Amino acid sequence: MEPKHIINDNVYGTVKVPRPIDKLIDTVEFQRLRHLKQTGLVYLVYPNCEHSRFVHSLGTFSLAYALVDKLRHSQPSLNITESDLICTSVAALLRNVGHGPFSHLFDGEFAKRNGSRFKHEDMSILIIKKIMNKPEIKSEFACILGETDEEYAKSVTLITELISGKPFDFQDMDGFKDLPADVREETVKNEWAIIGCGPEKSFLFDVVSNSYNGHDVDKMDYLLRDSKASGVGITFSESTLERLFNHVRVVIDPNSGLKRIAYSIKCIGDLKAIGDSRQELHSKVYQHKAVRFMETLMVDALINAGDFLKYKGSNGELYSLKNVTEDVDAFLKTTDYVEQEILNSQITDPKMIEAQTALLKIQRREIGCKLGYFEMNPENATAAEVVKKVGQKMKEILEQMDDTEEMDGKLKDIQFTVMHSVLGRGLDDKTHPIERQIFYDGKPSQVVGFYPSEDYVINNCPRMATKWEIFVMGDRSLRKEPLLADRVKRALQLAGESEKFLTP
Amino acid sequence: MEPKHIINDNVYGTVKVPRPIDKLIDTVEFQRLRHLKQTGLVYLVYPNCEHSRFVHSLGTFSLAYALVDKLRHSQPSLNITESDLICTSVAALLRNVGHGPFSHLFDGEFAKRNGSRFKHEDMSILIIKKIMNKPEIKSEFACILGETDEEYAKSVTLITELISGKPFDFQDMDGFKDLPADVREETVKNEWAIIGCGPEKSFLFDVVSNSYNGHDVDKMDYLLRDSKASGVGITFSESTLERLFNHVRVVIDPNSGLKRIAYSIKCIGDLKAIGDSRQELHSKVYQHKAVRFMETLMVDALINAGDFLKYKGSNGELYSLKNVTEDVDAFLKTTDYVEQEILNSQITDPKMIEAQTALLKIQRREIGCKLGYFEMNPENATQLKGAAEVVKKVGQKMKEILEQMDDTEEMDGKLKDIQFTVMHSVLGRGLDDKTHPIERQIFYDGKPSVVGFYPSEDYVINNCPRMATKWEIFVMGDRSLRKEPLLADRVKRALQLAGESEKFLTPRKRSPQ
Amino acid sequence: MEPKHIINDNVYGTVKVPRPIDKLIDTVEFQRLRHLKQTGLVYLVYPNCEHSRFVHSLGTFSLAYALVDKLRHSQPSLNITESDLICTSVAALLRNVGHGPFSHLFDGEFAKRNGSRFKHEDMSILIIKKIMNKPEIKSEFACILGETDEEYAKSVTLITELISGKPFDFQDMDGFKDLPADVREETVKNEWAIIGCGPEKSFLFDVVSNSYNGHDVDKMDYLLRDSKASGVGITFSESTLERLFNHVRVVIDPNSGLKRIAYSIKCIGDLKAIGDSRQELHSKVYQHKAVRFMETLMVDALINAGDFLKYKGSNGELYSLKNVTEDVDAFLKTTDYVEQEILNSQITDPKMIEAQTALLKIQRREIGCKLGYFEMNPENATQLKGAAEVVKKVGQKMKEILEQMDDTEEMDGKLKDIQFTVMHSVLGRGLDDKTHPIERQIFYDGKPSVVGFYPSEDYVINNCPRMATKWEIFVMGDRSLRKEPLLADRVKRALQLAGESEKFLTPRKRSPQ
Amino acid sequence: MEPKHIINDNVYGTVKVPRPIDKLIDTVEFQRLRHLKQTGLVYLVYPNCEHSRFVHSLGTFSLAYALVDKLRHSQPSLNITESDLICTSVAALLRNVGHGPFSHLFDGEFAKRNGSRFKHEDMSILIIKKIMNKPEIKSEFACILGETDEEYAKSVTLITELISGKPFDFQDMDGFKDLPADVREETVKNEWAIIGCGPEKSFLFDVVSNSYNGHDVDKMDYLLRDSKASGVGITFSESTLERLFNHVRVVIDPNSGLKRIAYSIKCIGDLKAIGDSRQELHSKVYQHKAVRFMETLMVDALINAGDFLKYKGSNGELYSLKNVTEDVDAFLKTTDYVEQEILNSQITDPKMIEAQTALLKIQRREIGCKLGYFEMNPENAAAEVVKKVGQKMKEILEQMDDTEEMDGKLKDIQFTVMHSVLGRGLDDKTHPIERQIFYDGKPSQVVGFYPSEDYVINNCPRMATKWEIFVMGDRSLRKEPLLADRVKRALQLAGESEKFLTP
Ligand SMILES: [Mg+2]
Ligand SMILES: [Mg+2]
Ligand SMILES: [Mg+2]
Ligand SMILES: [Mg+2]
Repeated sequence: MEPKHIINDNVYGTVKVPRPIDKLIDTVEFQRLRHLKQTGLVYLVYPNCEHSRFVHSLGTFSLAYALVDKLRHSQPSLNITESDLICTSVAALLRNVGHGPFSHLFDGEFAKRNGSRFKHEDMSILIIKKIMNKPEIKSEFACILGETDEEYAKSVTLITELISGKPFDFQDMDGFKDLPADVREETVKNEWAIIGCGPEKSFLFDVVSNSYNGHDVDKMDYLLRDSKASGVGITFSESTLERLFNHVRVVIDPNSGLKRIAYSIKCIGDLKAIGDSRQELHSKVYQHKAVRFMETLMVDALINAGDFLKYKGSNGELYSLKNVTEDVDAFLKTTDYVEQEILNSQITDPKMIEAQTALLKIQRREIGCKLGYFEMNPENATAAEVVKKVGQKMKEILEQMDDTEEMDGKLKDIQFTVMHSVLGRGLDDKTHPIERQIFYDGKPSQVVGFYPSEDYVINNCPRMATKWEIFVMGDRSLRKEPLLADRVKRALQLAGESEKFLTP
Repeated sequence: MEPKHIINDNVYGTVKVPRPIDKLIDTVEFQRLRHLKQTGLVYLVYPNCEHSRFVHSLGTFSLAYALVDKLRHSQPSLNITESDLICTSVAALLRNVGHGPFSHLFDGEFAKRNGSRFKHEDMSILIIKKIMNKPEIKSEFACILGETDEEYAKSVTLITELISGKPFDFQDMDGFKDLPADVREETVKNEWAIIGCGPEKSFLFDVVSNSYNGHDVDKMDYLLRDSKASGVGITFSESTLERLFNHVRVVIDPNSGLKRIAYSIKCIGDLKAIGDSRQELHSKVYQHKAVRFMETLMVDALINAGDFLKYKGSNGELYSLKNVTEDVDAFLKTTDYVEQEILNSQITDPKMIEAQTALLKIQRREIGCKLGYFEMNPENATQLKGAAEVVKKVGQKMKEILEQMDDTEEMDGKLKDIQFTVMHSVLGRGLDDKTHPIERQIFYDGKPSVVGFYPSEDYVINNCPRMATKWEIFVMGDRSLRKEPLLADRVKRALQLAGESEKFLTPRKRSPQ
Repeated sequence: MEPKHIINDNVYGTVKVPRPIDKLIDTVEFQRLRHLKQTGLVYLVYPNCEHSRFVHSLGTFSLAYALVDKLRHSQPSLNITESDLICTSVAALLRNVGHGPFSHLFDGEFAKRNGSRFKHEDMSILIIKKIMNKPEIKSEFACILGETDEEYAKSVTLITELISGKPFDFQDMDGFKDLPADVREETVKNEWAIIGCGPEKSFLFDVVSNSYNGHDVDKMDYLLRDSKASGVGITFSESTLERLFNHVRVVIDPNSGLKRIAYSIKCIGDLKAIGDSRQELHSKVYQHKAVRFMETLMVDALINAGDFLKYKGSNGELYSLKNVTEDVDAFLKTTDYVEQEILNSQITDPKMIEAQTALLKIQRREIGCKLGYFEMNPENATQLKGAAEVVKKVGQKMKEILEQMDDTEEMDGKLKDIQFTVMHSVLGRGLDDKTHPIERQIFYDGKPSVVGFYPSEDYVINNCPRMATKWEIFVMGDRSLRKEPLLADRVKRALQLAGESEKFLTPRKRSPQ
Repeated sequence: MEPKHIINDNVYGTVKVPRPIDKLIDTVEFQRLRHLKQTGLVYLVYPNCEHSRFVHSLGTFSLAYALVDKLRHSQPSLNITESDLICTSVAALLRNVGHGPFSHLFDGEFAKRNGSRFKHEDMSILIIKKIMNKPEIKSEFACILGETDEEYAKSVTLITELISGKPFDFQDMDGFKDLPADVREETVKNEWAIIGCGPEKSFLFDVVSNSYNGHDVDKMDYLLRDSKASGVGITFSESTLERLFNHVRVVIDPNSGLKRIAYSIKCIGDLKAIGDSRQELHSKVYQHKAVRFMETLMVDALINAGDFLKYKGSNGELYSLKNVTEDVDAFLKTTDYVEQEILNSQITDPKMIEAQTALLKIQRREIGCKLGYFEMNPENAAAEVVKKVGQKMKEILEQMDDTEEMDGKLKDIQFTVMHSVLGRGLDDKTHPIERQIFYDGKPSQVVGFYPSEDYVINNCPRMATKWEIFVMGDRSLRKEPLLADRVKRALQLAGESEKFLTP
């Protein structure tokens, strides 16, 4: 009943670690997360954002354990077992165990240019299977998760499904909502493809990786943690989180008949704050335009250095940074110290020298300069095509400016790149996550929940849940030529208006 | 050079008080503000909201002084004088000196039922004139505000105008915006009705009481202070405020030619957070439904007790609580103490006993039972392109629905006999139902060391809901309904059906889309 | 299982109110605590210290409930019952229900000059008996505290004893601890004078009002709350409190054999922070020298107004402020609004006019001028191994020194004519002048799943000063001395010379050693 | 007039960066500080203590600039120049630029076992001379710090002296205090060995590296920053810091006649909080006993791996981790990623495999176990105390082993005795507050004073320093409580038998 450890945490005060979760924390696979920054290169703009994936993972664990333990005590008819509490807890603890260095770059532009095979969710699942089948881990968890191969393997399957599964996405297939009760009961019964548990435990899928509306404990932890680290204020607070946890129940989904996590309708504004806070932290922190400029230098360095950096894998074979996802043991040797590996390399191949040049430009702040931005409604597109169209129209406009003002190709020779940021609440361009959250009325002590009225987002939210930012990165030389820089900024705005993305 | 006092403050750490602002703080008129709760009856739901008008006024002073002092150092060409800095600072310090007890009730339902003459802004102006003409204050301020009676009087006029004036409201009238630029200048030249300063100091009107967009330092202080006291998180933070103060300049308004306070365009999101935070604190804190129920009991007590409670005015005449606004001296004897004056009264007139009964209901938590609520778009109040009409129609439709429920379920009038009242709250961002304050804030581009712009029409479409205001409609019934949930649930069902049946709301859903 | 209310609190985030504690909160007697400032007149120096006794009492309740509920889950062999948990919780909630207005002045100088009979702990016990015997409260608590009159009466007796009892003070008497342990057990057996529970529940007496070492939840709450409201940093933090709650057990006292609350020995520094934080907040906040100056004006006003202010008691008899402690009903009409009652009085008796004059001096900041201070070891009060004697000797020596200064510098009696008063403050850790509270706290070793120990004599020697208490001696003169710094500086010099010349202090130095 | 950058900071909200301080921040030498943890291995106990030397250095800069700028505005008669403000600012920014990886281990046990040449203060001074003599830095600072070689070199000398100099230590030579005014004025005049400024600017030496009483802006920043990161509450708060900055003046030292930073006497409690907060964070955070256990594993790994890890220096020569302090360019390639260099090494030499074994024990939490501790007054004597306690414990365990017939089960137990110095700074006996000058009243030349001898008697324990003596055992004893209990009993009996502890 006493925790093995109580660990100081700056968001919650402390995190309690019960036996045998301590055995998962004290593995090389979990301790690796101390050497991955939660927010990647954001620290080059917000220097206090140097918090690790380790502290996020402990925080996320603490929330998943607290929420399932609260549900078990307030609704004994759910039949939540010690096994359900530990599986859901472990999924929360290990959801993030498979990030590479600078994960969003590693899985994004680096993976795209390199044809990389696996992304962090795939690697998480591989590392979870590796950790849970270690004999010194199985001997500690067997009394909770099962002594038989069948029982233990089902428990491990549930842990990986709580991360990877999307068991409610069928409910949004066209006309599922208008089907008769009969058809519906049968469809839900035969749609159930989860192996680790039956439909009677469907609500656990809302806790760890909530694909339906993004209201998972991972989200709640990183909003609070990343707000505190960045100093950017958000409406979702520690007190907001405690309000949700004091007003949470499992109810029947009126659309599927499955058990779902619901909140008291008096908390709808508190749930809306989760999506609004996500979009705010994306706009101000994670996709800050100077962070984006430095990401382009880091991706070039990783691509140029990638063949030369080698990691020993399972069978003593060496894997390059470009192939490390092909072997879990080699992958586990990678950290954010990849940056220092490049800087300290004694390899004199021209490509290594190019990678070192790019990293040294970051440290001297020799980065691209801002040549304008606008925000736009994703609907006015019908994002890569928008970027290509804006870049082509800007080039035409700069040619016309160059010839009309007789600048002898000074404008036509300017090097610039058009980039985009998706600034959303999660989910799709058009849907606020709050619209897809179930609520209950009254103070229950079986309850059927409801989704909000169509009026709620009309009265409280902008028409679209997502905006795109289109921005221009120029050669740093343009910093000393404001008259040229001003023409590129003018061209971006005219290209936006000429495509009907912006009104003048 | 050095402040006379440095006073601890929980929002900023400290407030610096330079000479001779200390002399205004140390007056009976300013010290009275210790005994007025900034958020009225909110403390009966949020018990930590017991902060005074005194701490808000010191905070608001500190921001006005910091902002004008920053502008004077950053933009010497503005010709900001010590007299402009002190007048703007004092207007910020004293803007709230004229509140009555439980101000929003005092100036709202109490004033309406009583036909009260003056509201807090009127009383502030009267008390400002009284403070600044005290011999012991004039002797301290004459060296800054003017050694001639005429000069001193002009400074006092400026202080009161920074609170009461609306010098930019002409810019929105007629089609002033479409007028030939030259005629615009002539109109602006002849519209200038401010006596205490010329149009070259127009930007000072943005600092204290900003009628054009509500972005004054009074608003910035209360959002931070009321958020911290309530525990309700908002996007406008102390760091947001410091960002605005590090990115503020005076620029020319492209629509009037007048000097205005502007912010860097990189801070547009930080400015939008002011209006969004105001609406959030109204929805969650100031117009909390249980606060509104207890306000109805407090107003009944004040109306019933009002004739019996007397305050000595100028020349020793007694004024009732219902007439105190007619004499500044009698008004200055009023505080939130009025609640204890009623409770402790030895008057046995039936009306005093009714006031005591109502206050004892608050203390025993004998308050109305919640019988449902909904939010609505103000536009849905009519079918053409009336909050009171919404309230009357909802109440009439609920009565009809409860009659049908009563007869269909054979409840022998137990539903039809339920007493309930329908109320509304206006939950807005500070201006009109349709306009986000951010649309009416001027910004600048680049890192200047001159002409501002208003946001594109796209900004509100991409970032804000269609309407800046929402209405909440809610039902209060007899407290006894707490012990009869089956009956209470029918009334809550009737409110939802009534909203839908009058086209005020569309229903809660069985699927997202 | 579910709380009736969850109430926002700025120290803990929230306080959970289980049924039927909500019924005690919603009484006129508990709601009165909204209108008593927790730190009295401190707000005239620290304007954010306007938090009420109501918020402190809810916080204190929340800690007592959490601690006893944690002990019941961690140590089922203690046989903690629902009745023990609710009695201890209620004692914590209501310990502070009996404070008067400006309690420390009311029970201190006002009571001394007036010969007042009862102090706040006496009134708390009277008000607790009144609340728990209300028919609408007994109907809610009878199912937990007892369905027979005898059982209910025993529960109410336990609630009052957890506040007033001192069951461990015998352990320090005589040479009790050198006694043969057999005789010790029989003495402890026959010393047990508590009626509401047996000695098997002795550990509950450490929770609410801890006379033995002051480590009660009331102390833990006010240190956190008063630190946050004042902005004065202390070592005892919210995280320190959670550390104690995660490392707390009931063990056997090795000196008495009674069950006592103990902490893990790894938390000894966290416990020492409680007494050190108390002394710091006394020195910096509660006994701030400008607060003490304004207290002298407030006590004079209360004494002068006291006969004229009347409160209706049981059977409709009127009690003056000087007699209100003689009738619980009359006492319950008093709040901090007594200050406004004086200010607004229409009585023209010269004594009422004197009270109004004193309160107007506070509002205009017409307070005494500081004319020096020093700190001293209480041991230096006599030459053998008398705060009043220190104060008399300092004042007499200063007078002689000022006479010599006046004649030597030919100031024609301008120094000799200065009016001043010498005062003292006791700045201690809560027990006696010589004992650090931590020395009297039991600890345990290891991670048990039984006999505690007191700290080694080395702990205090290595970590604490020799004395747990210091005295501050300070001088208050006429406010006019603010405008005559050359005279003021001579008086400050005289205080330092007077302290040195009486061997109360050694002088400020020209080199560290 | 406007800062070039305003950078978010979790302690102050923001740090303003004026031109041309931005040019020093945007160097590889300063950016390296992002990859050195301020608190070393503390994060293995307090996982939120992962803040870098970079954020501490920016904070320390911001305080030094604010304090000297405030003094310049409040006391124009000090003749503080733009050059004094920028030299003092830069010394504060760069004081910490020369730490190695896991600095306290690197300069402590690693250096002792390796005979390492230089410590971090020496390397700071080398790196400051390298940065300030870069042509693209000199071209930016020449207009403030001097266009002539002589002027520029004087300014660079002042920056390095504000870090290394101890110009007031002569004031504590026996009998200096009792000398006549004549002798004193002459002694102070001829003791002045600072080259970068004259004695009229002595007060600047109190700002950056305060060797007299430790009341420098470096100390004030790390107490606030490390308290916030650790979640360990202290009496020194951000509001305490603002109180000091609102009540600070330069006054004449009554003992030397030199100008010194002084605080209003109403702030004596607020100054005492600095030393008390330092001792608290040492006891609870920096010298946490589990941190110490993991330090012994990390030192062994660094010693075993040190010959194999190589860094390219100035002339393309390779320097081992054990020699990197011999070449500033090789030193600048070192970071906390040395831990990952060991873990990922393909070298199969037995010593490299031993280093990897030790680091993998840290990650699996296979660390020594606690076998007791006590606190002691240093006057009852630290290396000798550790050796005596270990020898007496060994004798006591032999007597226990034979008397209880345990056939050498006690005598075979492997354990190590360690010590921690838990102090307020300075010496075992002196509270820093006793050595701080204060002033009286509200001045607008003032002579300051030191506190009465009574102040520490009434407010502080008799000694300013305590020692903690503790035992680390083989992790096997975690499963042998009866054996572990005898070692704990032996430590206590050894303390009592040497009169360090009383019954
Ligand atoms: Mg441990
Ligand atoms: Mg003062
Ligand atoms: Mg309620
Ligand atoms: Mg920039």
